[PDB]
Amino acid sequence: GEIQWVKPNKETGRLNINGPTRTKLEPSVFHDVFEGNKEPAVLHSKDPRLEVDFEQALFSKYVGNTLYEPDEYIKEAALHYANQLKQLDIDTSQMSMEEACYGTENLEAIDLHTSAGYPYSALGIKKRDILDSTTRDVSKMKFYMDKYGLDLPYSTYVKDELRSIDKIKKGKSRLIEASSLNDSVYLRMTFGHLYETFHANPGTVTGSAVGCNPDTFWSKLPILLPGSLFAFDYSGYDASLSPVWFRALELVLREIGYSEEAVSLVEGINHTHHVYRNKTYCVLGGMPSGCSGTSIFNSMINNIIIRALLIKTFKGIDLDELNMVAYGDDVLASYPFPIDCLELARTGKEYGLTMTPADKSPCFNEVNWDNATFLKRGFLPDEQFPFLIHPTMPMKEIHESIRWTKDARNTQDHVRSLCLLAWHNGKQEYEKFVSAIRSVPVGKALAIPNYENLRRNWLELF
RNA sequence: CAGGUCUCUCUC
RNA sequence: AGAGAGACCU
Ligand SMILES: [Mg+2]
Ligand SMILES: [Mg+2]
Ligand SMILES: [Zn+2]
Repeated sequence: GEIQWVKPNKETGRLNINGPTRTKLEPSVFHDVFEGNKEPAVLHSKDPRLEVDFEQALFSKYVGNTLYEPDEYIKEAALHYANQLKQLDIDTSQMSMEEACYGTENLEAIDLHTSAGYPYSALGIKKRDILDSTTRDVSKMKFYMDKYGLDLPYSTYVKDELRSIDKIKKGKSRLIEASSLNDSVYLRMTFGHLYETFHANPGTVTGSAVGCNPDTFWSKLPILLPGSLFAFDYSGYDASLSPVWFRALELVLREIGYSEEAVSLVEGINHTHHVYRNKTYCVLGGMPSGCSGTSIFNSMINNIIIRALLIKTFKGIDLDELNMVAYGDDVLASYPFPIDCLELARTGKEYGLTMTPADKSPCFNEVNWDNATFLKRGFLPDEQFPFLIHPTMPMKEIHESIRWTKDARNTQDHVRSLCLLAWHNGKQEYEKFVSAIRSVPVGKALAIPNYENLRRNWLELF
């Protein structure tokens, strides 16, 4: 992706979109009980922790575009992947505006406690001033679709979250692009069924992990991915995507049977317009991180990508022996023979992709189930039942979370949730964690899940 | 102060 | 069916 032009909102006739500059995050009662190196992201340019220019850091993920049109390696990949999806028989018919707004069995409803985005966000209109979960009225939507139409600008906001202090130093906070509700709807009307299939079938057929549950899915992955493991993260995946991939996406959608006017919407997220404060900018390429289908389209593009890279990098590759699951830019894959990921990253560079070890190690080492990760979690065979696999969120990640809060009101829920992550690291670590929670007044007040109840409840999922 | 997922908690 | 929250990915 690459920013094409930037114009004053005076010149574009775009309403200013301004967001909060102070974080909700406050140290918690547990801040000094546990060790941690994270602090809230830089939200304002006059942040004293800054060592570089904020806004230039913010937008530096737009590294540019390489390809615009697929090459032969990428065409082949797109058609291999689309053939794989054919067996899912996706309903390419348009989803009803009702089901699009209020969801189905395999698709959540539009998030009503979230901004309606441009222009509503500046017109003081919330999503609930238009949508209503009880009525399931759609008519108020239709009037509004007609009024403002589609292809409405994305509202750029900086993301409130804990980041490493290196990334605070360098001001590399995360950008998200608030989608206008109109676009959200129309995309869900076009692809809601595809969403449904993908959510219902995490695994190696969709090649997506969206809609998986790590407590049960982790035991299937060593079976889903047999052979030699390999894995990736990207630095700045979303913005690094050149339009080629979006073209390649189009081919996939055409092949599985989308109409041409359905497939047309892909250029509307390839080529986007964004308002950040008092300016308007154009982005060519780059996934609007924050549109409908973000995680799915990322995951779909990833599947195209891996294949394209394999067959451009290595002789004798047979993509039928490829197993990969992807969650956005997260990849866990396997092949009958060890894959040299340093060479795939080389090829990645030529497509404008910056690829890294999934651990953000400084080099690519052998990947096996004892060091593999996915969605931050590791893989730990249960000591009693070795065929059942624990998802292991690192204690130091859990430690980072617990040290802050956006609202101490939820301390109970927050701590309980972390506990449900932490017990997979086994009895010893969990009581070490619990003891530490207990060593502060507020911890002794909290309802903390018993280890053996957790384990028994995990066992009975099977 | 976005798009999604999973899970938990509280209700009716 | 409604209200919280935490975590994950962009
Ligand atoms: Mg990344
Ligand atoms: Mg990642
Ligand atoms: Zn443009």
